[PDB]
Amino acid sequence: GLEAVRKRPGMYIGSTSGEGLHHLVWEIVDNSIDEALAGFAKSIQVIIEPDDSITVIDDGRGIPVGIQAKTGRPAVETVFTVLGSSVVNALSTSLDVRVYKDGKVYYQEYRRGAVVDDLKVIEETDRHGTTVHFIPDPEIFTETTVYDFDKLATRVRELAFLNRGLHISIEDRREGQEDKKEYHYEGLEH
Ligand SMILES: CNc1cc(F)cc2c1[nH]c1nc(Oc3cnc(C)nc3)nc(N3C[C@@H]4[C@H](N)C[C@]4(C)C3)c12
Repeated sequence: GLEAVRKRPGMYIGSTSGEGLHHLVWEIVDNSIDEALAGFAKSIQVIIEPDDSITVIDDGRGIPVGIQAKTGRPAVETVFTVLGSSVVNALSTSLDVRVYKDGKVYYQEYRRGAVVDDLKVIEETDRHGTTVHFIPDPEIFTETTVYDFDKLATRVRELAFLNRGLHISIEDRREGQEDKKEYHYEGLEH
Protein backbone atom coordinates (compact mmCIF):
# COMPACT_ATOMS: atom_id res chain seq x y z
CA GLY A 1 0.00 0.00 0.00
CA LEU A 2 1.04 3.58 0.84
CA GLU A 3 4.01 2.25 2.80
CA ALA A 4 5.58 1.45 -0.59
CA VAL A 5 5.02 5.05 -1.70
CA ARG A 6 6.97 6.39 1.30
CA LYS A 7 9.87 4.02 0.58
CA ARG A 8 9.95 4.49 -3.21
CA PRO A 9 8.57 8.04 -3.72
CA GLY A 10 10.61 8.43 -6.94
CA MET A 11 8.39 5.79 -8.59
CA TYR A 12 5.23 7.77 -7.79
CA ILE A 13 6.18 11.45 -8.13
CA GLY A 14 9.15 11.29 -10.44
CA SER A 15 11.55 13.11 -8.18
CA THR A 16 11.94 13.96 -4.55
CA SER A 17 13.62 17.25 -5.43
CA GLY A 18 11.82 20.61 -5.79
CA GLU A 19 10.09 19.19 -8.89
CA GLY A 20 8.40 16.48 -6.80
CA LEU A 21 7.51 19.00 -4.10
CA HIS A 22 5.53 21.03 -6.66
CA HIS A 23 4.08 17.91 -8.23
CA LEU A 24 2.16 17.28 -4.99
CA VAL A 25 0.25 20.51 -5.57
CA TRP A 26 -0.80 19.45 -9.09
CA GLU A 27 -1.97 16.04 -7.91
CA ILE A 28 -4.41 17.72 -5.50
CA VAL A 29 -5.40 20.54 -7.90
CA ASP A 30 -6.16 17.95 -10.63
CA ASN A 31 -8.94 16.58 -8.44
CA SER A 32 -10.52 20.06 -8.17
CA ILE A 33 -10.11 20.42 -11.95
CA ASP A 34 -12.03 17.16 -12.44
CA GLU A 35 -14.87 18.54 -10.30
CA ALA A 36 -14.90 21.67 -12.48
CA LEU A 37 -15.12 19.42 -15.58
CA ALA A 38 -18.04 17.62 -13.92
CA GLY A 39 -19.64 21.09 -13.93
CA PHE A 40 -19.85 21.80 -10.20
CA ALA A 41 -16.62 23.51 -9.10
CA LYS A 42 -16.34 27.12 -10.32
CA SER A 43 -13.42 28.41 -8.28
CA ILE A 44 -10.19 26.92 -6.96
CA GLN A 45 -7.83 28.56 -4.45
CA VAL A 46 -4.25 27.38 -3.96
CA ILE A 47 -2.52 28.80 -0.88
CA ILE A 48 1.12 28.56 0.21
CA GLU A 49 0.76 28.78 3.98
CA PRO A 50 3.37 30.56 6.14
CA ASP A 51 5.02 27.22 7.00
CA ASP A 52 5.36 26.07 3.33
CA SER A 53 2.30 23.85 3.69
CA ILE A 54 -0.37 23.91 0.95
CA THR A 55 -4.12 24.48 1.07
CA VAL A 56 -6.35 23.75 -1.95
CA ILE A 57 -10.00 24.88 -1.78
CA ASP A 58 -12.73 24.17 -4.32
CA ASP A 59 -16.42 24.91 -4.32
CA GLY A 60 -17.66 21.71 -5.87
CA ARG A 61 -20.05 19.12 -4.49
CA GLY A 62 -17.62 17.77 -1.94
CA ILE A 63 -15.99 14.33 -1.92
CA PRO A 64 -18.64 11.63 -1.32
CA VAL A 65 -18.78 10.80 2.40
CA GLY A 66 -20.88 7.60 2.30
CA ILE A 67 -19.82 4.18 3.23
CA GLN A 68 -18.83 2.08 0.20
CA ALA A 69 -20.03 -1.55 0.25
CA LYS A 70 -16.72 -2.81 -1.15
CA THR A 71 -14.53 -1.20 1.50
CA GLY A 72 -16.82 -0.63 4.51
CA ARG A 73 -15.21 2.82 4.82
CA PRO A 74 -16.36 6.35 3.79
CA ALA A 75 -15.48 7.14 0.15
CA VAL A 76 -13.44 10.18 1.26
CA GLU A 77 -11.19 8.03 3.48
CA THR A 78 -10.50 5.67 0.54
CA VAL A 79 -9.52 8.69 -1.63
CA PHE A 80 -6.56 9.35 0.66
CA THR A 81 -5.64 5.91 2.00
CA VAL A 82 -5.81 3.53 -0.99
CA LEU A 83 -3.23 3.55 -3.80
CA GLY A 84 -2.73 10.76 -6.88
CA SER A 85 -4.41 12.07 -3.73
CA SER A 86 -3.25 9.05 -1.68
CA VAL A 87 0.34 9.57 -2.90
CA VAL A 88 0.22 13.18 -1.61
CA ASN A 89 -1.11 11.88 1.70
CA ALA A 90 1.68 9.29 1.98
CA LEU A 91 4.41 11.89 1.35
CA SER A 92 3.05 14.44 3.84
CA THR A 93 3.71 14.73 7.57
CA SER A 94 0.00 15.53 7.81
CA LEU A 95 -2.93 15.92 5.46
CA ASP A 96 -6.35 17.15 6.53
CA VAL A 97 -9.53 17.09 4.45
CA ARG A 98 -12.71 19.06 5.06
CA VAL A 99 -15.79 18.23 2.99
CA TYR A 100 -18.62 20.79 3.00
CA LYS A 101 -21.78 18.89 2.04
CA ASP A 102 -25.47 18.83 3.04
CA GLY A 103 -25.04 21.55 5.67
CA LYS A 104 -22.22 19.67 7.43
CA VAL A 105 -18.40 19.83 7.57
CA TYR A 106 -16.90 16.33 7.48
CA TYR A 107 -13.30 16.14 8.67
CA GLN A 108 -10.50 13.57 8.59
CA GLU A 109 -6.75 13.80 9.08
CA TYR A 110 -3.81 11.48 8.36
CA ARG A 111 -0.21 11.51 9.62
CA ARG A 112 2.50 10.24 7.28
CA GLY A 113 -0.40 8.55 5.47
CA ALA A 114 -1.97 6.85 8.51
CA VAL A 115 -5.55 7.63 9.58
CA VAL A 116 -5.90 9.63 12.84
CA ASP A 117 -9.60 9.03 13.45
CA ASP A 118 -12.82 8.05 11.68
CA LEU A 119 -14.48 10.76 9.56
CA LYS A 120 -16.35 13.16 11.84
CA VAL A 121 -18.87 15.98 11.47
CA ILE A 122 -17.13 18.93 13.16
CA GLU A 123 -19.23 21.97 12.13
CA GLU A 124 -22.35 23.08 10.30
CA THR A 125 -21.97 24.98 7.02
CA ASP A 126 -23.93 26.64 4.23
CA ARG A 127 -21.23 26.15 1.61
CA HIS A 128 -20.19 23.17 -0.53
CA GLY A 129 -16.84 21.91 -1.72
CA THR A 130 -13.61 20.22 -0.65
CA THR A 131 -10.60 21.69 1.17
CA VAL A 132 -7.34 19.73 1.38
CA HIS A 133 -4.34 20.93 3.35
CA PHE A 134 -1.02 19.10 3.45
CA ILE A 135 2.46 19.49 4.91
CA PRO A 136 5.12 17.86 2.67
CA ASP A 137 7.37 15.48 4.63
CA PRO A 138 11.03 16.62 4.87
CA GLU A 139 11.94 12.92 5.39
CA ILE A 140 10.91 12.54 1.74
CA PHE A 141 11.77 16.01 0.40
CA THR A 142 15.30 16.17 1.76
CA GLU A 143 16.65 18.71 -0.76
CA THR A 144 13.96 21.38 -0.25
CA THR A 145 10.49 21.87 1.25
CA VAL A 146 10.33 25.50 0.07
CA TYR A 147 7.69 26.42 -2.56
CA ASP A 148 8.27 28.64 -5.59
CA PHE A 149 5.37 31.09 -5.94
CA ASP A 150 6.26 32.10 -9.51
CA LYS A 151 6.51 28.41 -10.57
CA LEU A 152 3.07 27.73 -9.06
CA ALA A 153 1.57 30.95 -10.51
CA THR A 154 2.84 30.16 -14.02
CA ARG A 155 1.12 26.76 -14.05
CA VAL A 156 -2.03 28.09 -12.36
CA ARG A 157 -2.31 30.64 -15.20
CA GLU A 158 -1.86 27.86 -17.78
CA LEU A 159 -4.51 25.80 -15.98
CA ALA A 160 -6.95 28.74 -16.03
CA PHE A 161 -6.41 29.03 -19.80
CA LEU A 162 -6.82 25.30 -20.48
CA ASN A 163 -9.91 25.26 -18.24
CA ARG A 164 -11.51 28.39 -19.72
CA GLY A 165 -14.29 29.66 -17.42
CA LEU A 166 -12.63 28.45 -14.22
CA HIS A 167 -11.60 30.93 -11.53
CA ILE A 168 -8.29 29.87 -10.06
CA SER A 169 -6.00 31.80 -7.73
CA ILE A 170 -2.61 31.35 -6.12
CA GLU A 171 -1.68 33.02 -2.84
CA ASP A 172 1.57 33.25 -0.88
CA ARG A 173 1.18 33.86 2.87
CA ARG A 174 4.87 33.56 3.72
CA GLU A 175 6.65 36.26 5.74
CA GLY A 176 7.76 39.38 3.82
CA GLN A 177 6.50 38.17 0.45
CA GLU A 178 2.71 37.97 0.66
CA ASP A 179 1.21 37.99 -2.84
CA LYS A 180 -1.87 36.78 -4.70
CA LYS A 181 -2.71 36.38 -8.37
CA GLU A 182 -6.21 35.55 -9.62
CA TYR A 183 -6.93 34.13 -13.07
CA HIS A 184 -10.11 33.73 -15.10
CA TYR A 185 -10.48 33.38 -18.84
CA GLU A 186 -14.02 34.23 -19.92
CA GLY A 187 -16.39 31.88 -21.77
CA LEU A 188 -19.16 32.93 -24.19
CA GLU A 189 -20.02 35.96 -22.00
CA HIS A 190 -16.85 37.68 -23.29
C1 LIG B 1 -9.14 20.23 -2.93
N1 LIG B 1 -10.13 19.43 -3.64
C2 LIG B 1 -10.04 18.08 -3.74
C3 LIG B 1 -8.92 17.30 -3.43
C4 LIG B 1 -8.94 15.90 -3.57
F1 LIG B 1 -7.84 15.21 -3.22
C5 LIG B 1 -10.08 15.19 -4.04
C6 LIG B 1 -11.22 15.93 -4.37
C7 LIG B 1 -11.23 17.39 -4.23
N2 LIG B 1 -12.43 17.87 -4.62
C8 LIG B 1 -13.27 16.89 -5.00
N3 LIG B 1 -14.53 16.95 -5.43
C9 LIG B 1 -15.18 15.82 -5.74
O1 LIG B 1 -16.47 15.98 -6.14
C10 LIG B 1 -17.30 14.92 -6.36
C11 LIG B 1 -18.50 14.82 -5.67
N4 LIG B 1 -19.31 13.77 -5.95
C12 LIG B 1 -18.95 12.85 -6.87
C13 LIG B 1 -19.86 11.68 -7.17
N5 LIG B 1 -17.79 12.94 -7.55
C14 LIG B 1 -16.96 13.97 -7.31
N6 LIG B 1 -14.61 14.59 -5.67
C15 LIG B 1 -13.34 14.37 -5.24
N7 LIG B 1 -12.88 13.06 -5.29
C16 LIG B 1 -11.49 12.70 -5.52
C17 LIG B 1 -11.65 11.48 -6.45
C18 LIG B 1 -11.67 11.71 -7.97
N8 LIG B 1 -11.17 12.97 -8.50
C19 LIG B 1 -13.20 11.60 -7.94
C20 LIG B 1 -13.13 11.13 -6.48
C21 LIG B 1 -13.39 9.63 -6.33
C22 LIG B 1 -13.82 11.95 -5.40
C23 LIG B 1 -12.56 15.60 -4.88
